[PDB]
Amino acid sequence: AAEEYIATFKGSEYFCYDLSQNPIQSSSDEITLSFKTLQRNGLMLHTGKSADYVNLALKNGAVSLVINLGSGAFEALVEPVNGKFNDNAWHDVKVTRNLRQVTISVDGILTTTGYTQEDYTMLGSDDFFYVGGSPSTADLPGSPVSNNFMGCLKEVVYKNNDVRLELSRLAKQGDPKMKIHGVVAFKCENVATLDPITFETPESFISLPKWNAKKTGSISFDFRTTEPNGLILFSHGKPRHQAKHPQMIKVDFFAIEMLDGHLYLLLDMGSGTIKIKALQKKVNDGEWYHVDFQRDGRSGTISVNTLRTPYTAPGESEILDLDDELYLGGLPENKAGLVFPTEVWTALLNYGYVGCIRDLFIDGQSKDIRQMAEVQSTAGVKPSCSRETAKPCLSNPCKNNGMCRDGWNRYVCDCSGTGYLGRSCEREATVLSYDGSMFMKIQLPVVMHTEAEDVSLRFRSQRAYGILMATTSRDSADTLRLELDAGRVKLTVNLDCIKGPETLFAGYNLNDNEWHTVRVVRRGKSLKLTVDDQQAMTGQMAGDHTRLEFHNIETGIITERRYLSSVPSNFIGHLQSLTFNGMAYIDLCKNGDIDYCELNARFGFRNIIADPVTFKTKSSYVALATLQAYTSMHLFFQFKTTSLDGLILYNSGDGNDFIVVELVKGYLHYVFDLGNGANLIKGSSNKPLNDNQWHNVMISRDTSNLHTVKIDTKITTQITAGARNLDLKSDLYIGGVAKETYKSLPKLVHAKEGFQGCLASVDLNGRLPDLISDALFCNGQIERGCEGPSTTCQEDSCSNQGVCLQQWDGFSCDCSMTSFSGPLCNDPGTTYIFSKGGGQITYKWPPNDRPSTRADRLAIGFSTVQKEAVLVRVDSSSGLGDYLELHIHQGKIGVKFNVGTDDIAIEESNAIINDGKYHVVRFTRSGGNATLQVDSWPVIERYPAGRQLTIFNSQATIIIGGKEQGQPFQGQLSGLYYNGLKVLNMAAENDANIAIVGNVRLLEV
Ligand SMILES: *[C@@H]1O[C@H](CO)[C@@H](O[C@@H]2O[C@H](CO)[C@@H](O[C@@H]3O[C@H](CO)[C@@H](O)[C@H](O)[C@@H]3O)[C@H](O)[C@H]2NC(C)=O)[C@H](O)[C@H]1NC(C)=O
Ligand SMILES: *[C@@H]1O[C@H](CO)[C@@H](O)[C@H](O)[C@H]1O
Repeated sequence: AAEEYIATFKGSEYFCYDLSQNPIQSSSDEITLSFKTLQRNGLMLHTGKSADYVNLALKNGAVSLVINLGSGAFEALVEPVNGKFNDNAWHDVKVTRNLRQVTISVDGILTTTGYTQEDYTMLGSDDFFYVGGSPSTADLPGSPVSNNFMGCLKEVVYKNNDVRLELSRLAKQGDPKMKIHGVVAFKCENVATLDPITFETPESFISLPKWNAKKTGSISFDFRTTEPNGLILFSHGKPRHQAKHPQMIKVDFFAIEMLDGHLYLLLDMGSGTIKIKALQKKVNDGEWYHVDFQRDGRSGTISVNTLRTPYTAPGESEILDLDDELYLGGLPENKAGLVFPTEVWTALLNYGYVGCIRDLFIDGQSKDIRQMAEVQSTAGVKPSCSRETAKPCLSNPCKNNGMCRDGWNRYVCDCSGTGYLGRSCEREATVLSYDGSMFMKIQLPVVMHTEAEDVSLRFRSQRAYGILMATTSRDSADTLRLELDAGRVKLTVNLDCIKGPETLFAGYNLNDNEWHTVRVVRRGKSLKLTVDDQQAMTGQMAGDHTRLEFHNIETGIITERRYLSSVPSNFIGHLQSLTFNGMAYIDLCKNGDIDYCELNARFGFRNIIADPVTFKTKSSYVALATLQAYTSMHLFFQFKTTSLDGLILYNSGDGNDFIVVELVKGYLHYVFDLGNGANLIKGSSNKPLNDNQWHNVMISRDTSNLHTVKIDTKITTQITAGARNLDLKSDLYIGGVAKETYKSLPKLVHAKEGFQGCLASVDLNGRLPDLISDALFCNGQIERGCEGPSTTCQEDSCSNQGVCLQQWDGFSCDCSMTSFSGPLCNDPGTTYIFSKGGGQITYKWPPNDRPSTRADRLAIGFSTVQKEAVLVRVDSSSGLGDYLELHIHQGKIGVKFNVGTDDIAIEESNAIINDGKYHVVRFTRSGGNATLQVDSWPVIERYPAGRQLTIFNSQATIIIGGKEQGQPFQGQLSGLYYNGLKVLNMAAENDANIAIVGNVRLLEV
């Protein structure tokens, strides 16, 4: 009721006066108020729908006036001249309008004047008068800010010649026409400033509370960074099924990210996405930028520093139905139920934001974001903004040549191309060996789909061909491959149809067996490829589709290739620091940080020798299919030999065309004619090479006709005449040729006898031939490996009556029935000591795994002084009766069993075994029949007469020790085998289904 009429606004409160009874009708009016505030942005007052309205606000520290009397708006802007309006002092505004002529005045001095357009002269408002705030702004015309006020307002008046509306007073005192949303004190209270926060690490985020606006709403905030990439705000909907070419999880979402400098609003309301670049200029200069995003249904505006951009979502979709958390500064990892959509490139590239943020408003209301950061207890956030003293890279904090780069308050290091990893490149990175028959496949947990990727890795090979990395999909031909092709690195992106694959090449002579570093960056249609620190190669894919489906990431071999009928060759070499969208897969695999890893490659560097093969005679050779000619040639192989003369390779063509590799007086000769005549390049070594060590040999002829012979570490290069390289004709001979052929080989070839020794790692212009299997013909004997012939079975190969079996790589010993473990059944096998008092081990088959067999077999080792004891006992289920039992009775071993007819017993009467020394017993059953053997006595075998049941139904438990049967065993037992189960071992490995009970201890040796 009192002298002067003041009110305090805090961003959630506003007045709202109903003009509908008494419309404003003004051909001349006057507006007056004093404000007090610290905020760059806030709505003081507004009135009007339609094209008739007055809107007065503080907009980036200045006073912003828009009037429109119906035929065009007037727009004024008063700036402070020596100070700031948001200095938390009072400031007087006065608007005076006389027909079309507007005049505004801050503090009596600061003033401008102007006119509204065409010839309309009256303001007409039958709706609401809003003071201090609004329900929103995207529905309130000519409104530059969306933010509610945060300060004090007094003596707010609107008058004209007729009515006088003292809106400030009416508020305090109350009026049927007046309404106040929220709780407001009617003096001037101080409005707390909203402290800024910094996002120090990418991964630091915050959960903001749910954005409620379905149709219409806003967000405003300020940011500051030199970081070119970072996801700022993101929220999404709830899975609505069916992207009708790949089968993804579709969802409603919106996002604000930074990519490569520029800032983007993304939005998708049901009918597809729209990516809108929110300002043409890069905005990572480290200056505070204000963003105001408001929307009214399917359209809306985004603004950066008073510069607006209209946007429309495609479709007929008016509602953006967000549901759960609203994210700020980055996203949470391994959070169940979160979908990273493909269009938000940052999300899936793991580019969290780093940099300052402040003054967050949602739907007009201000939000204390420092406050949330203390309640959530979020790591990686600090409560300030400090554009720091000195770039951090000065300290040179990045070890082993890692490229430093200055970010917002942190050094950032790129340690690809250094063999290390980790923030500052201190953790040395795992290496992987492949011998052409090895792979390493990362089957991801869930089907990815990406529009952008970073993919980097290091390689090293003597081969000029082979797959480095490739993404594969169980459902299509889609891939992103790097491979070596003719000494070059070849990126290939291919996306299934429904005009073909897009390729990009980089670098040369890279099969030098020094490391190289490949770097791929894709961003939709844009491809970019850099080898080592050469010049980046770019390419722009044609074709409108850009989305890549992939279930797994492969190296070494491309295993997943249903739809391809042909594939790059397997890899021979070493990889390091494979990194895919932030993920260091090799390193994560070795350390066991991920389940979904599958490989038969090996960790750590090793001089590779790929599929060695022995040519036992000189006259031993094999014929392969013709060398594929044609443009350029890259031959590689290695060899071991005691002999100083022999022909290793031969293939001829039309006329005098041929190519040959031979060993002559221990030195390696390359010899050929490609239409100019016969030529000879000698391989460079000092010593003869028949030194029984392994040597590397690489012959090549590029399309510039430059021939290279390498031997171990030393190149020799030479030029040759420019003759169109031509098809070869004959079979390709390796290790020799036919006997009569030596009499008429090209003069200038020396050899009169074939190669004898080993050959390994044969690469024939991209082809890794199995020399034995892929052979078209063989002569003499060619055998696998380079270690002499493999061991074969003899009488005394295995021990303790173990069965010697022949395998491809030598013999083995089946120890099952022998009681002993180890390669030769000479090692002891797992033993349990049964001590005084009695005890018992018990296996219980899970209820639905109970085996019913037709033929059984069981073997055990033991020692005891007892005359009466039960040892092993297999019982069937309750109410079934079928069983099997091994026992000592009157000092002699015995076995008793039953499958559903009468009981059946075999005994060994001869061998006394209650003698304290080690014995072994073997039993077998087929139906009624059985056999029983002890140590090396002759087998006892029984056959009961007449009809006999034959299945041992529903085996339920296995009991060792006899205790239950009231005849406990004292002594030792080892090496129990029953129907494939090495039970005592399973006991010793704490098997889930074994309960040990009583005085039984394991003997650990
Ligand atoms: C338990 O052992 C008895 C006797 O060892 C098994 O019966 C016998 O099985 C053999 C081979 O299956 C029979 O040999 C015969 O040889 C001729 C000539 O090639 C062939 O044409 C016949 O058809 C037959 O296979 C033999 O007749 C048979 N003797 C009998 C039934 O008295 C019995 O199968 C074994 N039980 C189990 C469950 O393994
Ligand atoms: C280089 O600069 C950074 C400060 O961000 C510091 O962490 C290091 O100690 C210095 O090597």
